[PDB]
Amino acid sequence: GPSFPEPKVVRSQGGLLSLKLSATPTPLAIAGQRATLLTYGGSFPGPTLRVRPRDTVRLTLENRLPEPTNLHWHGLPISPKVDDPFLEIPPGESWTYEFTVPKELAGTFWYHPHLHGRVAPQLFAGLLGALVVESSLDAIPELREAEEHLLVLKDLALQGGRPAPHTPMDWMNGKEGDLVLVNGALRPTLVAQKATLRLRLLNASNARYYRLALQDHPLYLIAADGGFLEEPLEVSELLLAPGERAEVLVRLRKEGRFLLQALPYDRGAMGMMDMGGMAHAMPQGPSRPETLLYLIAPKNPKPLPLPKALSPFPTLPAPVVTRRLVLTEDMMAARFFINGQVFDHRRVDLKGQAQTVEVWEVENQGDMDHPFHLHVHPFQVLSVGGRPFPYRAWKDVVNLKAGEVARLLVPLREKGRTVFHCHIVEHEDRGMMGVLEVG
Amino acid sequence: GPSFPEPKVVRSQGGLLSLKLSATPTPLAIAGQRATLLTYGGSFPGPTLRVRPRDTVRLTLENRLPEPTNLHWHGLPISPKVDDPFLEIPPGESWTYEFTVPKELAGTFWYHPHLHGRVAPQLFAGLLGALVVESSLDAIPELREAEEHLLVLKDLALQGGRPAPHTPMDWMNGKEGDLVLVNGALRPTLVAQKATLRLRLLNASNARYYRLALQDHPLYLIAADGGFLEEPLEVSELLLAPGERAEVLVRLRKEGRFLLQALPYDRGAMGMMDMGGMAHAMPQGPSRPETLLYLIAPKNPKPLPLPKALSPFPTLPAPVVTRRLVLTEDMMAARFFINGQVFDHRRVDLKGQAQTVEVWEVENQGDMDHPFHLHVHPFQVLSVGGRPFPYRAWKDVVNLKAGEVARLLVPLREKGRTVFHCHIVEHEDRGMMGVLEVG
Ligand SMILES: [Cu+2]
Ligand SMILES: [Cu+2]
Ligand SMILES: [Cu+2]
Ligand SMILES: [Cu+2]
Ligand SMILES: [Cu+2]
Ligand SMILES: [Cu+2]
Ligand SMILES: [O-]
Ligand SMILES: [O-]
Repeated sequence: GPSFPEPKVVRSQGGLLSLKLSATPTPLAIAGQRATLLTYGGSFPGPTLRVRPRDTVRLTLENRLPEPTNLHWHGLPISPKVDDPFLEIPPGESWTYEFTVPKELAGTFWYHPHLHGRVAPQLFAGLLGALVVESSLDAIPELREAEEHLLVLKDLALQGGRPAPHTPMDWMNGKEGDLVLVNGALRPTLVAQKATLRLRLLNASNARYYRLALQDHPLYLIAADGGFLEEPLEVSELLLAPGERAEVLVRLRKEGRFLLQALPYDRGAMGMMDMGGMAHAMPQGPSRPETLLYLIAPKNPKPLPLPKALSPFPTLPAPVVTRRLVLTEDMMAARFFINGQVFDHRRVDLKGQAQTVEVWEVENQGDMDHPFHLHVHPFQVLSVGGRPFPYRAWKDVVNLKAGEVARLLVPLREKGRTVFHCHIVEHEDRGMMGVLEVG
Repeated sequence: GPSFPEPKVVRSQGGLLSLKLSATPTPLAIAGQRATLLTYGGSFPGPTLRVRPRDTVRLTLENRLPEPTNLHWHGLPISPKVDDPFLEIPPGESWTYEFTVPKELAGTFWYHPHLHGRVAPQLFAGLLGALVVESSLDAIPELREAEEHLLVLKDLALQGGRPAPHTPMDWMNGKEGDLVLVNGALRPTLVAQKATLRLRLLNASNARYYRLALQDHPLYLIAADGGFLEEPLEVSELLLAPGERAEVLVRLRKEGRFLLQALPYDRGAMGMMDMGGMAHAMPQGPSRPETLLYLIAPKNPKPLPLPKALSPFPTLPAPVVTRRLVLTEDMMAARFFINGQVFDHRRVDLKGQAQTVEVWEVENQGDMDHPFHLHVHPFQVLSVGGRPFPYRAWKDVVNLKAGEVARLLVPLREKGRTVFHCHIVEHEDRGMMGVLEVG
């Protein structure tokens, strides 16, 4: 096949993407070994769904797992009566998700399980896939002529030909695996045919962070989780926390082989040590560096000029309320809290008004990084750690290091009950989630 | 007695004001006639209570009326568990109100009934009195040396030696009376002994407005409902809506007699006419001019200089929420609404957080003036009708003409359930009231 493996794409046809996917234990070849994973559509990752604004999506999910499951349409500003985080599809049963893709939308999104208490093992086992919303912006020459690829960043650990089970330490830290894969492949080679690459990036890992850097090259950020920036932003590196997406342009500068690496990053994961009276928690420190893929540039690369503009960011109405949400930890209990409470599906934590704008101040009072995710209502990150964000774009996950406060501008869109939670999914399963009702 | 009648004063003693008042039908002489009014302490108005910050008030109210009653400590930022708008004292029963006067407080306040559905007739019949909080500011020479008087502005109508009953039109408009009185007196004469007067003004009428003007003189506003301004403000006239208070300095310019008048003012009261197929509502138009009192200046008046400063207004924290409250009317039904609803003592309308600041936008979509009152939590009026307020001071009633929006900065103080309502008390009785819970 193609030197660079990417998930098979399923495209809408005549404005309709109608598809049946099964969630199923699936024997497959992975990183040179045979393993049984849990997959959508018989593959890992699941198929990439490619749609345009105003398309209808009709996705029937058949549950062939021995436990209940559901789907979260991560990042899609649709109704929480469709993207329903409380729905359970029992084993053997099916459910059809039907929605219209919003008109003002573009970027890389994804789908995965969201059944409280069971997300971490289901996602770790291989249940996830991408969804791309194509834009009229993709037709401008500076993007149209680029070579485009999707990179699904997901790690895995295998034991006895199956996903490794969660340990107690895994529930505390979030589980990371030794197999650090791209599109389910181990350090694939991307032999570029064009000098400009457009890469859609997705961190679909449970807990692993990717401090991305391409040898000898900057990256040009053109989209965040939920939409384009207003103009390209040059960066030396790009951190992708669990659940985040980004799109970058790469402008290959000369012939040769360039490594795309996940550089060392300390997210505050913890170990245990005993030093003669100890038996106490100790930092794991930074991750070991990982090579994600080998990028081979073509001969005499002459990259395209960058687009001078992308999409203007909407002018939002003045906000009508300010919220404060404080994240804390009980590491040894592996319990995680928002404003001193654990999730309760029956309890409403915030009540807001549709079509108003709110300011959310999310403060991390723990020692671990926590990537904070809000369903249904994409937000504009104003600042984090007291540093203004260097661009305007829609996001739906924001990483907070220990001590940091993020200030978000949150326009409330669809009415209904939905959730916000840490996207280290073990933390969500262990209580770090709350309920927002919009009316 | 003294040419100028004022209510008898009861002062705290050794930091305690302990007093038993009875609410009772009382035969008395009023405006040259005998009448039976409902009074506190056997007088109309009731006694003026004079206290200082940190004083303890222990007021036992004995109800000798044939119906239930209670007290509202209008303007006092104390606990709604003391100033309890839901409490009922049955006929024959007593209740003791006990509270400490807040440290940062000064001005003219008042007490009157607040039993929903019965306020208008009880207040109209004579149940009200003033409460003055003395300040260390009263010791500055420019105030200490002034001649001070309280003016309780209250009108009345008599029928068969008793307060005139409410008609249906009265419930729609709010009841006004033909006897326009000051301290229960008909056009008293104030023979000034000093060239500078300090006048504490209280509008204790059900619905009548007083567009105040002193012939040939400006007034110098030094306090609003709930506290001093930052510096004196010269005005040509001063409108006092029902429930409002103000304190002014008068600087008598030459010898002679000067009328203090209530100038014509159109608050949007309505009548009914039939012109050959009519039978429809028609504006009453402006009130007829009234003389309130005769002010006689002394010989060769040489007024004191004005104080250069009064009290600095507190710097408030940034607000955390913006509220919108819309007032509407059904005149022919005499029903009055806030955000489309009538009062329900069981329903909580707004929930706020103690020690935060809110912005309240109150919009009058009716045709009548409505004076909006909030219990427990004094506010800073930022603007009304899109015009910035010309001073900073604590208020607790704000008048809105037809169409006007008032923008208020509302620091939430004591926790508990309290109310906000129109202070045309007929309108409150007929539904124009809502519930705020602070936690
Ligand atoms: Cu997600
Ligand atoms: Cu977390
Ligand atoms: Cu979620
Ligand atoms: Cu009042
Ligand atoms: Cu009113
Ligand atoms: Cu009241
Ligand atoms: O999620
Ligand atoms: O009141």
